[PDB]
Amino acid sequence: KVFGRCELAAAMKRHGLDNYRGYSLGNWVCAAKFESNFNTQATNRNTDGSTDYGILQINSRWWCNDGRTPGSRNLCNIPCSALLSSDITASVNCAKKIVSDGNGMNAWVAWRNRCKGTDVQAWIRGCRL
Ligand code: NA
Repeated sequence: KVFGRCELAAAMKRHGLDNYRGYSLGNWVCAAKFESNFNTQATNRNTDGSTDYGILQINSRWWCNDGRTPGSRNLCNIPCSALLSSDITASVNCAKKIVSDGNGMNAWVAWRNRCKGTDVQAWIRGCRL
């Protein structure tokens, strides 16, 4: 599913991401934009042979099982395929664990490089939330 910007903002808000670990909703929408362009089915292979899955490009090195990432963990206790669903519940629940891991949203290199310190409120501008 390719979410609309406000559509994804509403879904993230409903699932309690708005101000989760102190990160405003626009931070999450901005991260999703640059990770996946709001496409739940986004997959990208990392140099280390792990894969990033779904709207927030959650990595098989630590967070989900894809069966092809040697020596990896599955800390969200989910198949990586669950992160590609039209229903973002598994992505949001796993994102809550990631952002609680100690580096906050710096875990998402695209958030650090493209969203951090920017006017992230612009990402929820116009949305009926
Ligand atoms: Na894994």
